[PDB]
Amino acid sequence: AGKKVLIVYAHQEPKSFNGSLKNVAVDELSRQGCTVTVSDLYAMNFEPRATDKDITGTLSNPEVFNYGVETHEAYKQRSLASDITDEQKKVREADLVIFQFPLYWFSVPAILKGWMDRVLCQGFAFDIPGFYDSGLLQGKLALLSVTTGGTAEMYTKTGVNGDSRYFLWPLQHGTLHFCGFKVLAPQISFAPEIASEEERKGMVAAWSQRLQTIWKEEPIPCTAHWHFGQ
Amino acid sequence: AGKKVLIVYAHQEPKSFNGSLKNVAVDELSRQGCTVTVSDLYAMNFEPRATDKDITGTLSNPEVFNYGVETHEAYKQRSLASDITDEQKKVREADLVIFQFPLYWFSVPAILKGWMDRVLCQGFAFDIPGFYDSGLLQGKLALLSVTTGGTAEMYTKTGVNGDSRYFLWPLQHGTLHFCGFKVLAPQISFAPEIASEEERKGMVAAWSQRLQTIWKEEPIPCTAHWHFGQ
Ligand SMILES: Cc1cc2nc3c(=O)[nH]c(=O)nc-3n(C[C@H](O)[C@H](O)[C@H](O)COP(=O)(O)OP(=O)(O)OC[C@H]3O[C@@H](n4cnc5c(N)ncnc54)[C@H](O)[C@@H]3O)c2cc1C
Ligand SMILES: Cc1cc2nc3c(=O)[nH]c(=O)nc-3n(C[C@H](O)[C@H](O)[C@H](O)COP(=O)(O)OP(=O)(O)OC[C@H]3O[C@@H](n4cnc5c(N)ncnc54)[C@H](O)[C@@H]3O)c2cc1C
Ligand SMILES: Cc1cc(=O)n(C)c2c3c(ccc12)OCO3
Ligand SMILES: Cc1cc(=O)n(C)c2c3c(ccc12)OCO3
Ligand SMILES: [Zn+2]
Ligand SMILES: [Zn+2]
Repeated sequence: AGKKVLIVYAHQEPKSFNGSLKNVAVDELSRQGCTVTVSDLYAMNFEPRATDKDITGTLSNPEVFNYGVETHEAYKQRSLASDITDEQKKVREADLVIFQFPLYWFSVPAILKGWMDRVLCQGFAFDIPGFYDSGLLQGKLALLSVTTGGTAEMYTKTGVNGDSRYFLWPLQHGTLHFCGFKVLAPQISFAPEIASEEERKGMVAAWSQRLQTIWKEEPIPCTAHWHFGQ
Repeated sequence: AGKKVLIVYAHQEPKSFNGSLKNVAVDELSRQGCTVTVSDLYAMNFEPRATDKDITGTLSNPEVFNYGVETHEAYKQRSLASDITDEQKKVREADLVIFQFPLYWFSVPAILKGWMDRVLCQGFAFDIPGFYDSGLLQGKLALLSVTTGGTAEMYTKTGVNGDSRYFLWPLQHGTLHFCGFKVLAPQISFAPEIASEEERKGMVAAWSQRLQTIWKEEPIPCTAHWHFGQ
């Protein structure tokens, strides 16, 4: 309040722990007066593939299809497919984008990778060049809220998975920061599946709690040294 | 010896630089007398979404759908969807898997991320426990062949985009090594669209030339140190 929040949510099951974290993010920010929108990608059957159907009407060059060039020209000429233009308007208006997802292979599920390949297009997200700290979406906050199968200890620098910031890098720096976002600190709920149940309700409530002061937070100093450095 | 290769390929335009790197891989390994298979994900309209459509049997927990639990059970039961089992059969038989793709947001295009999410399921590619050096696909080689928009210097330490290896981590270590593969050194073909004809032509021949000696190669030490250093 008086802010707009988009939650991009990527889980198949409403009773999941991811559902719960999305449902408290809605409740708590609703409570505070914020304007809230949720893109439930599985329930929308969101199309993850970057293809020629993403451009309506006719293309610059049907001899050799280049996806980046074509989507860029289609953004400028307002001829993107409507699923994409709908998401862009939500992002455009949002002051905070929250991504709520289970970690798949040290990254986002494919349905959410496709939202990012398709919606964050050239002309809207960034414009080769006019990027990083000057990316087209500067002023907006972005926040990853990730659940993991693996425990907190596995995600340290000398444990099996290496350090959490290592996988964060393509998402946080290569995507969010590249587009102009200022990135709040990931929220990582480590290993909900191996409960309890008690410790679940508490991970959830720390999420609720943190969202009480979300607007006070400072953005991470988005650098190579934050993700890897000493 | 006789060898089987799978090329998992993710570009939309047969005439692209990616198309050409894939075709010369086919020509060169074909010429050596290797068995070669290409999964052309876009021409297959490959399904990247991990949904409950991926299980044809009675669900293990039909009240609360968890994708990892259900695909693991579906795999032991032989109740996965046929597109997934067709890919697993190609991977199972392959001695080498080459991924051929344009970098999208510091990672794979979503259609390829969906191949990772849905094909590399628990019970086939890995087990809890039975991961990293004990992953189920032990024995097999894997190689990333990645094209970029950025140079060829932007991809160093400082370094607009940071070191190239930073973004390889989730793919190489978190996915491939985790499934037991030994990973060979990425083929990164920087900035083809900027590049002039002599540089394109020669990037294409440098790949051809490298494949001549591919079974002579040793895998990378797939570590935090290789990826990040210092
Ligand atoms: C393809 C694939 C790739 C993967 N790659 C990785 C990886 O790279 N790294 C990694 O660490 N893990 C990985 N995983 C594992 C995955 O990240 C975890 O399975 C997932 O994050 C668990 O979250 P969930 O929301 O789906 O759990 P859920 O099982 O849906 O939730 C956990 C439990 O909490 C319960 N619950 C729901 N809401 C509440 C609430 N309100 N209060 C109390 N309890 C509640 C649920 O009913 C359930 O019992 C991968 C999994 C898959 C399927
Ligand atoms: C959603 C999205 C996200 C992206 N994210 C990133 C990112 O994170 N980092 C980054 O660096 N880049 C990124 N890019 C840029 C992208 O990776 C490049 O556009 C891509 O790697 C170029 O490969 P291509 O095959 O499409 O090149 P093409 O445009 O197809 O190749 C350029 C030229 O090569 C020619 N060619 C093909 N074969 C040959 C041949 N054998 N001999 C001579 N010429 C040939 C073609 O005719 C063409 O004219 C992103 C792009 C998109 C669309
Ligand atoms: C890469 C990875 C690391 C990890 O710590 N865990 C628990 C994983 C997992 C998967 C797939 C990948 C991983 O499915 C269920 O649990
Ligand atoms: C993250 C990134 C780094 C980069 O160096 N380049 C060229 C990019 C690009 C994209 C999207 C992201 C990137 O579309 C066209 O070129
Ligand atoms: Zn950054
Ligand atoms: Zn590794």
